[PDB]
Parts: sequence; structure tokens; C-alpha cells
Amino acid sequence: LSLVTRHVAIIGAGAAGLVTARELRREGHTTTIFERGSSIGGTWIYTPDTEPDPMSQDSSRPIVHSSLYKSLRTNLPREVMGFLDYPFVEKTNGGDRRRFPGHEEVLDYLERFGREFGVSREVGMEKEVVRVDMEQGGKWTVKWKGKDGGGGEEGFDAVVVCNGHYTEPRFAEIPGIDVWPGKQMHSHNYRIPEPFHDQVVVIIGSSASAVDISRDVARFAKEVHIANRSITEGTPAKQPGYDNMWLHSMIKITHNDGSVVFHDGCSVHVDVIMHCTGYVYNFPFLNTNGIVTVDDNRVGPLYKHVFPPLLAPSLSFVGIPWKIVPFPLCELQSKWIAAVLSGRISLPTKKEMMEDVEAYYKQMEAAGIPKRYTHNIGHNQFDYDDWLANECGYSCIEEWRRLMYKEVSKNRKERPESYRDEWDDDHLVAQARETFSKF
Ligand SMILES: Cc1cc2nc3c(=O)[nH]c(=O)nc-3n(C[C@H](O)[C@H](O)[C@H](O)COP(=O)(O)OP(=O)(O)OC[C@H]3O[C@@H](n4cnc5c(N)ncnc54)[C@H](O)[C@@H]3O)c2cc1C
Repeated sequence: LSLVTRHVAIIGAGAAGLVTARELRREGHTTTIFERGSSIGGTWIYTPDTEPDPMSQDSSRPIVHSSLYKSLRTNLPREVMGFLDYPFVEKTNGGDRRRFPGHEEVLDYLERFGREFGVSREVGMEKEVVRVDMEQGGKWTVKWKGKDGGGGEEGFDAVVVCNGHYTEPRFAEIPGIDVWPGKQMHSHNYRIPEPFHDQVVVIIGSSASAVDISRDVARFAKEVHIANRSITEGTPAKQPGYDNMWLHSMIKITHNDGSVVFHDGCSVHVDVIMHCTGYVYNFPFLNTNGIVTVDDNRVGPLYKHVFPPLLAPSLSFVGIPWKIVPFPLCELQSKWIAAVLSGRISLPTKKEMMEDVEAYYKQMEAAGIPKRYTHNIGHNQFDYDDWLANECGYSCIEEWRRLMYKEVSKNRKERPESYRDEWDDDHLVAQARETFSKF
């Protein structure tokens, strides 16, 4: 039609920022991309660096952005993970050719992406956004700080926040922890298992990620005990395939002599307690005069998890949802944002957007769902993707991709120790590679 070109800031050059830059460019917009680090890739850049505070609670601490540990492999098959128009297939020669590869293979994929779509060369590196303010007129000023202690600022029609949400930790509440004498850490600082050699380690977490770290630690630890509050029956349970790993429901009490008692009665002397309890949203740079808040991991209000109703479309967020396949979701979110900014498609009125968020909050409340699951969309994530695709006029998520997700979700819960290397959906792989031909 008669489109409109906007000048847009992108905050972050992880996977979300990379695809957002591409989708804004494809729709005719100009952009400035700010990346605090020295390379693109965000979380997928493994670093052995860890924060000086093992609990990552000291407010003046240096921040390490990545939470990856060294042996991490994807928890999704690579066919499922790729951008919709950029299949995450094997390289022509070399690399990690496994269906569930290591993090290095994902980073290489994002770097190839950044080159293929001309995004990488435009990222302003070592530019940390420290302040984002709305100007009288509806424009935005992004102020940034550089490596040398320099910095600057720039005005924008719109700002897309792509800063990730897997860096600022949240924690478990452990009874008696104030008198427990051992080592306490957050998994944000977990990298390698060797320093746990012959230690007794408690891992607190209910996700399959906590099981991954437990199995990694169990390579050297004397004993690994998982406190998994979603478990209610049959503990203490040995982990199949491991002689030195046990599953529990929850810590009942920690003691001054180092012992930890689980609800199932198991008592053990513990050297290390690791919180694998996840993260919180954190946008210290963002000044909205209270229009956007973060409250027990509810961000917003955000229309469709993206647009603050009062500030839409000049402010938007890519990659808020969790329990998702992230790369195609961020792709479709930023495709939607770009088409809105260009005028090719419309948003509802501010009042209608605000009513939609309120309706969603009341559905949650009428279903007993606590605040902190507001952006958890694991059950209907591809319906959400398809809603975005229909807004943009893009194809819907492939059926093989829905089915692969259900299959790996089932295998991850049933066989956490083997789902990455033993699978039975070769027929879905066949389908996926068929659709990949056109690219
Ligand atoms: C342990 C772990 C395992 C995972 N495994 C999988 C998996 O197997 N498969 C999968 O598809 N997904 C997985 N994910 C999800 C992963 O987060 C997404 O794949 C995706 O990387 C989200 O990227 P992002 O761009 O939103 O955030 P990030 O990767 O965090 O990137 C955000 C970027 O913004 C930059 N930034 C932050 N603040 C500023 C600022 N103020 N100014 C300038 N720049 C800034 C950061 O430096 C960073 O580069 C995993 C996540 C974790 C934590």
C-alpha cells in the first residue's frame, strides 16, 4: 500500500534483536541496534566467566549475561528451533551435526543468520543502553554508554526492547537457610562439574533444566539431590541411569551443622545448595513513568505480551513469553511490530488493547493462575504464533513443528537422560526436511 518508514531503536543483539533488525529492515524501517557486549548472540555466547557473588544478589556486582554451562545441548531438536525462513540444518561441512547440538552450534547458526540477512554488520557493539525516555511529541531518546566511559544518545520514532530475561535471578525460599554453613549459589553461575568432585550437592528446581545440571554435576559429585517441588509421590527416588543422584520433593529444613532434611525424611550433609529457580524480567534503563511495571514476573500491561497500550506502537517488547520455542516466536512478534509501525496493519484503540489485557488478567484469576505465570504460554504457544502470523499475512506454524514439540516435550519428561540421543520421530524429521527444501 502506502507504507510509512520509521526510525527504530533495537535494544540487544541476541536472537530477539537479530531477527527484529531483519524484520524492521524488510518492512522499510531504519534502525539503530545497541548491543552491550562485543559480539552478537546474547545468551548463546558461552563464557566461563561467572559473577563474583555466587548468588548474584549483590547489587553492585559485575554482570555476566550468559547462563549457559559448558556441556549444554539444546533441549529442543534443531528442526524445531530455527527461524521460519532459515532452517537450523547442519552445515555443509563440519560443525555439531547432532539433532540436539551443543550451544556452540546454536551460536554459529545465529552468526550465519546475522551475516545472511546483513544484520551483524550494523550492530553498534559495546553500547549499553542506560536510559530510554519519552519526549514531548511521542518520540524516544535512547542514551547509551560505551566501553571507554564515553556514550551518547539518539532520537527515535519507536523502541523495540530485546534485552532478554535470563540474567537476573530469582530464588527459592529455603527454611533455616540463615544458619546453614555451606556454599549457596544460583545456577546462573554454573559452568562445569569438576569443582563439585566428591561434593554433596542439592539442586533446587522443577524444570528439565535442573535435571540437566544435576546430571552434569553427577559426573563428579559424590551425591546429587534434586528438590523438585512438582514431585509428590515416591521419594527418595533414584534417577534412572545414575547411582549417585536422588529425587526429592522439597527441602523441609536446613541445619547449622550442614545437614539438609527433605520432606520425604531423607537427611544428608550438604556442601553446596544451588538454586535452579530461574530468572526475573529486568529493564533498569526503561523510564515509562510507571506505565510499564514488573510485578512478580508480570510485565506491563502488555497487549499480546508485546505492546504497552498507552505507549503503542512506539514502545514494544520482543521475547517476553516463556516456555516457548523462542526463535520463530520472536520472528513473528517482530514481523507484527514492523507491519504495525509501517501502517500496513492496524492495532486496536488504546482502550481496546487495555480491555484485552484486563480480560486476560481476569481469565487467569478466574482459573487460579498466579501472577508469575502471566507470560507462560507453553500450552498454546503455536496458537499465539499463528495469531501473529494471521495478523501479518504470514504462513502458520508447520504441523510437523507442532508435533515435534509435543514429542520432545513428552520425551524430555519421560527420559531426561536419553531424549537428546534416542528418539522415534524420524517421520517428522522427514517432513521437516521437505519444507526446508525451498530455502
Ligand atoms: C540455560 C538456557 C538454555 C536454553 N536452551 C534453549 C534451547 O535448547 N533452545 C531454544 O530455542 N531456546 C533456549 N533458551 C532460550 C534463549 O533465551 C532463547 O533461545 C533466546 O536466546 C532469547 O534471546 P534474546 O535475544 O531474547 O535474549 P538474550 O540471548 O538474552 O539476548 C539479549 C541481548 O541484549 C543485550 N542487552 C541486554 N541489556 C542491554 C542494554 N541495556 N543495552 C544494550 N544491550 C543489552 C545482551 O547483551 C544480549 O546480547 C535457553 C535459555 C537458557 C537461559
